[PDB]
Amino acid sequence: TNPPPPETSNPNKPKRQTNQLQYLLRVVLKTLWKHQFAWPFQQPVDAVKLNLPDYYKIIKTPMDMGTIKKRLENNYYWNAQECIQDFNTMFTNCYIYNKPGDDIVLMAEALEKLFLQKINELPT
Ligand SMILES: Cc1nnc2n1-c1ccc(-c3ccc(N)nc3)cc1N(c1ccc(Cl)cc1)C[C@H]2C
Repeated sequence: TNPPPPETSNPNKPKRQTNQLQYLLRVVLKTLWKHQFAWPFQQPVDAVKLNLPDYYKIIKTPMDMGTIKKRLENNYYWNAQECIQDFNTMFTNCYIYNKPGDDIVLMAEALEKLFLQKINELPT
């Protein structure tokens, strides 16, 4: 089956607004969300719907842009590096589950390239 999604809000966690977290939501996430190849990555992988029974046998740290949006907008992250780590986890999952040169791998690679260009611009 599917696991519950990752945790996305917790009112016991301390909250802060930073320039870098603001950029990651308002600029980074937005540009990725509207990319041609964003659609597979906008919500948790639904392994039941897609008939991928081994997806969560292989991928033990799930992540998707939907979850990352929820974490940014709920002030779940304290450090910008947490969010960057989550985007990395998302791309890496796709590379782990799939194989070099698969269509979805090319799409993730191109998304990652745009994420890297956008992070280059992260404000201080
Ligand atoms: C992300 C990711 N990492 N691996 C996968 N995915 C993936 C997630 C969601 C979908 C998907 C597929 C159909 C649909 N209606 N909504 C979402 C397809 C995927 N996959 C996918 C998406 C696009 C293309 Cl062209 C091929 C495979 C394959 C699947 C194993």
